[PDB]
Amino acid sequence: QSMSVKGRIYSILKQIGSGGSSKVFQVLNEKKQIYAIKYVNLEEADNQTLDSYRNEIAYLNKLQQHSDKIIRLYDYEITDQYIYMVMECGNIDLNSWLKKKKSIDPWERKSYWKNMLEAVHTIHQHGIVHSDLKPANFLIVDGMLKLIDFGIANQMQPDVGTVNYMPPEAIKDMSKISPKSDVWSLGCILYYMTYGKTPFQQIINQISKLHAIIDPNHEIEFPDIPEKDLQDVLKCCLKRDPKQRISIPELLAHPYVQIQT
Ligand SMILES: COc1cc(-c2cnn(C)c2)ccc1Nc1ncc2ccnc(-c3cnn(C)c3)c2n1
Repeated sequence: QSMSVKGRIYSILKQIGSGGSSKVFQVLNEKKQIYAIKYVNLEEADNQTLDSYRNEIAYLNKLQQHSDKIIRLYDYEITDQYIYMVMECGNIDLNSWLKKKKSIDPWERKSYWKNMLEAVHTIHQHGIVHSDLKPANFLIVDGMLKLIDFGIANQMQPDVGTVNYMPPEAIKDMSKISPKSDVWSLGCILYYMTYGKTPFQQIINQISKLHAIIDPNHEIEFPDIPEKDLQDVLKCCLKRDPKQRISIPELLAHPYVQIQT
């Protein structure tokens, strides 16, 4: 099977993922170049769902020039019945990669972190707060992480929504959501890449889990490691008071991401 986007024909190699009314396909152009095409069926979409998709496309388009840490969007076709997005094809999403890895190299960990910080920082510059960061939002493209989405349009699974990365300020006001909320979530991804688990993975009851995230009395454990800077980064990221939590610009000037070994 094949598909057409703005006159250009693409052969379907395989379907990478599915989620809701969305499907991602690995495809080839006439010159045998690989792309990932995202197909959205708008035949059952309401005006709330339509506006989410339009907002995500616009931001991905705007941010293209600003950073190479944002997944590339080469073309798109939009009608009343469907959406086609011609994007770069990555090797694997971060979540799938994390589940497969028995141990993460320290160097790989730092390089990925820098990519995450640069990607998130760029969105922040335009006034966008993701508020829903998790490993699945990142794609590995040639040993470089890139941000896939702004957590608005839809969630996809390779061919269940975790609360393990949720910042305290979100649960408290049930606005306090700020660029610092993303620091907590990025902090949780780094924590997982360091200790093999999210800061609150252990508590099974989701209500107890949510209560532990917002409780200063509940203390997050930070076992000692050879990278003292990494330990500091973690602790600065996972401060429950957003006002006391470190910022992305500050993180980019930290020893952990600027100084190796
Ligand atoms: C070979 O390509 C893949 C394989 C996997 C994969 C393979 N095994 N598992 C478990 C996941 C995930 C992403 C990709 N690549 C890829 N490239 C561009 C994309 C553009 C937009 N969205 C996705 C995406 C989002 N979620 N997923 C699973 C893929 C994209 N995924």
